[PDB]
Amino acid sequence: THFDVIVVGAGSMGMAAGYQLAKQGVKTLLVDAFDPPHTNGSHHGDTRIIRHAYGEGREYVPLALRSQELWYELEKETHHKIFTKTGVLVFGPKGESAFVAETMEAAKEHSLTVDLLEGDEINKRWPGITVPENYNAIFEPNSGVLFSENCIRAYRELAEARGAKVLTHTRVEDFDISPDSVKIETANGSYTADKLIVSMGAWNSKLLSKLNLDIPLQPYRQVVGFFESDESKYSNDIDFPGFMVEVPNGIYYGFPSFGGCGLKLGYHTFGQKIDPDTINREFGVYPEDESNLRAFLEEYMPGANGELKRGAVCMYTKTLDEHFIIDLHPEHSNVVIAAGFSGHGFKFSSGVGEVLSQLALTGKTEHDISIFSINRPALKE
Ligand SMILES: *Cc1cc2c(cc1C)nc1c(=O)[nH]c(=O)nc-1n2C[C@H](O)[C@H](O)[C@H](O)COP(=O)(O)OP(=O)(O)OC[C@H]1O[C@@H](n2cnc3c(N)ncnc32)[C@H](O)[C@@H]1O
Ligand SMILES: O=C(O)[C@@H]1CSCN1
Ligand SMILES: O=C(O)[C@@H]1CSCN1
Ligand SMILES: [Cl-]
Repeated sequence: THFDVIVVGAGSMGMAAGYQLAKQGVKTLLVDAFDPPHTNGSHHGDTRIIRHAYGEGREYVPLALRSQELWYELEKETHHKIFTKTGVLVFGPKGESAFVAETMEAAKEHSLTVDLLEGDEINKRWPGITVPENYNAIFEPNSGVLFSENCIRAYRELAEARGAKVLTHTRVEDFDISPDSVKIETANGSYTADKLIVSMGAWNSKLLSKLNLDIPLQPYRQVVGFFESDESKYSNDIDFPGFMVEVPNGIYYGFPSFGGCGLKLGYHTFGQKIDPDTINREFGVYPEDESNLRAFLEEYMPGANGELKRGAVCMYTKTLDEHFIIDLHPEHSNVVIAAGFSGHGFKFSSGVGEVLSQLALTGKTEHDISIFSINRPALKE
């Protein structure tokens, strides 16, 4: 079969693209090194935050809101759980967080529904949080938590029912791009199509050279821990929120306990530089894994600092400016690139799937994706 479209990397972005293409009757092949969802890429550890008011930049808000609507649509189409509306709390020291400030500006610019709180008002509203009196906060009630492995599994099952094919456990090794066709090479055979979408996550850093691209991309080792917590404070059932917060030593994020799983925490602004083929995927092999998490919990969420119940090891892929790459290949209009999601892409994957399908089919998108241009100056050293 010569396909209409081949997607290389059927993860967060690729599987969403495959769903969008299959739903329009486009003959699609997706090829993945593993069998998504899996624990070797960037999409595991159960849960992902979706925010609308966006501290990385107000220009992301439209894509977040579209993505949110697409997640509700997915919820209605599958039996897997997709989204729970935890709300998202953002806080930091007053006057000392650009992230908090931009979150607040984004909410104002897009007339988002948020609550503003400070100091003891935070600790009063959410028993279990203990911030200093000089902290301030913005709480977004209508954002929340995605079950990311379920998202990918649902998109996969829906796409496959519509005739998409998923070739699993198959690494793409090389590419051959012509003006009117694309070709991939694998140990399980070679495949051709009219259009290519490249969405290989951390492996984009190693394999985009085979498309003659030289773009700084650094994979990072990013751990999360689940901790035994006071369920009377930290459970989703008592409205404990998702959160993403700035403190003097960086940004931390986390999740309420769901069904007694424990509060989940990660440290966002620090991780080890790694190669995705040699990363150590065991939690706790570095002392920082657990210690950086307990340093936050004992200070700010002291009843969520019990026994470590579970750990996970996942990867970010950062650009120099920490903005995504979503664009056509500059020399090949039949090749679409999705890369560099810099630790904050999952929430957009529904919307990005739609963009990637538009770019593959038409060479354009209705979305404004200027900030993710592959030709922008700030990508380069
Ligand atoms: C690691 C992580 C990320 C993260 C997060 C916490 C952690 C610990 N918290 C987030 C959050 O709360 N909210 C959010 O919006 N994002 C958050 N992130 C980031 C997010 O998870 C990532 O930005 C996103 O998952 C990136 O998706 P992408 O589609 O780029 O990556 P992937 O899901 O890993 O999929 C890539 C696939 O490609 C396959 N692959 C790799 N090499 C090949 C070859 N050669 N051939 C074929 N397939 C290939 C991989 O197997 C994978 O399935
Ligand atoms: O380490 C980093 O964040 C950057 C991302 S691309 C090259 N180095
Ligand atoms: O993108 C987000 O919302 C989360 C919080 S920092 C890690 N990812
Ligand atoms: Cl990432």
